[PDB]
Amino acid sequence: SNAMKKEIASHLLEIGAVFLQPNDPFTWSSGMKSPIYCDNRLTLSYPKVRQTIAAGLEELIKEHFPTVEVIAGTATAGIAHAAWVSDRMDLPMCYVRQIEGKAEKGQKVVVVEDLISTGGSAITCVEALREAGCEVLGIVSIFTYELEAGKEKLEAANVASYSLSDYSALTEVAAEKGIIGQAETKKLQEWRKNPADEAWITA
Amino acid sequence: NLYFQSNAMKKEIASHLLEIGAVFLQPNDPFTWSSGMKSPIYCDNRLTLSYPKVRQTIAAGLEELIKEHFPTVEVIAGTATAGIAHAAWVSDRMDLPMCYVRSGNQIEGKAEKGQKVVVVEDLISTGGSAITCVEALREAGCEVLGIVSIFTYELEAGKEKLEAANVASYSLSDYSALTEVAAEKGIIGQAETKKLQEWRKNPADEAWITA
Ligand SMILES: O=P(O)(O)OC[C@H]1O[C@H](OP(=O)(O)OP(=O)(O)O)[C@H](O)[C@@H]1O
Ligand SMILES: O=P(O)(O)OC[C@H]1O[C@H](OP(=O)(O)OP(=O)(O)O)[C@H](O)[C@@H]1O
Repeated sequence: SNAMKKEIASHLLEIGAVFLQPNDPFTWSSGMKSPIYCDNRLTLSYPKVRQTIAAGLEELIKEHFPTVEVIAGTATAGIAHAAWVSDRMDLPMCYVRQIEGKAEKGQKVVVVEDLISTGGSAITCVEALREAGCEVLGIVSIFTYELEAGKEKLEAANVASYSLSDYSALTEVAAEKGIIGQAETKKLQEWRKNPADEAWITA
Repeated sequence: NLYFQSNAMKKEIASHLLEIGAVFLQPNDPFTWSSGMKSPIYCDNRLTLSYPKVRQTIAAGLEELIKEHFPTVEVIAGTATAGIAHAAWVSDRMDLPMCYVRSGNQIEGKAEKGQKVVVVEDLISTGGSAITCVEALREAGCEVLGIVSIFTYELEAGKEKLEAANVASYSLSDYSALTEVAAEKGIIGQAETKKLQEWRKNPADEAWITA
């Protein structure tokens, strides 16, 4: 499965959907400094890459949530991916902003997200599905930053989450290719453990 | 011949929208939109997403309109949020890049200078969303070939804006075809036909209710 995480991570680097600048930090909209930037909306503009991703998400759904009956996407980024997955699996689709498209009582649903950072969008979306009477099998996403605050929320909501690729696999990949060195690898590992703390900047 | 092909498709699609509850016609029991206005028609195309056979027929349909009217297309743009899924299906059948426009950045996904773009919408009522979305694309330096949508109410105020913006718009189905279909099924008759025609000409005016 790590082969897949590494392949997908390579694809995100290749198209500019993920970047790594531990020595020249980004500043998210939150105001927080970060060594990573991820814009998975770019995957939409690359036909071969988005089809690989959909194939990837279909595979995760079959191994972890085989009984799925309906696919739900998160407005707005993940709607397109939910569409491609639903099509490859020949399943009904719906989306959450309320809940558009049929999502009837007791149906087994899988949520498709493009990114998990804090987990707020995923949880919000899962809540609505449960509130409408759906059994949410879990979530699949393209990528996750593996932040501890994200894991904690997913646990509090009792939601299983799997991602095509993640921060550690991207990190290992970037180092294999020489995009980053040993020093930059340590700044990256420490940012993940304490993202609120600006120590990592000079680790 | 072209004309029959085109209209057979408008009727098939209209029949599918009625069957799944994506459109309703009640000239003798009017709806009230969120805007406060009374209407003989209600349309929620988001329901198409829950019907795999119907949505594929729609995507095939939109691909066909794009090939006849805008063959040189290079990128597909969907309107947040309803039309993003349809844009996704169309982009895939055509193996083309995709982007979307909101109303984060306004234009998400690559939409580079000089690229020929086609916007995909699910519904055209007043034309405001479409025009907004088209303006952004032109402002970013894209050539907007035109727009394709699943359905349109054929309102005169809508046509006028699309002309002022010099945007060609084609729809998979429309009010008139739905109207002719609804009659074929007995959902309405010839008496209600006049209420429906007048609503289309002057939707703001509640004369149609008792036409
Ligand atoms: O785990 P979180 O901290 O919620 O971050 C993840 C969210 O960020 C992006 O959406 P965003 O709402 O920024 O905009 P969008 O409308 O482009 O999806 C993405 O679609 C995720 O839903
Ligand atoms: O031609 P117009 O008069 O703009 O109306 C057409 C639009 O109305 C709906 O907007 P809404 O924002 O309710 O839909 P959405 O958020 O579900 O995309 C829908 O998105 C259509 O694209």
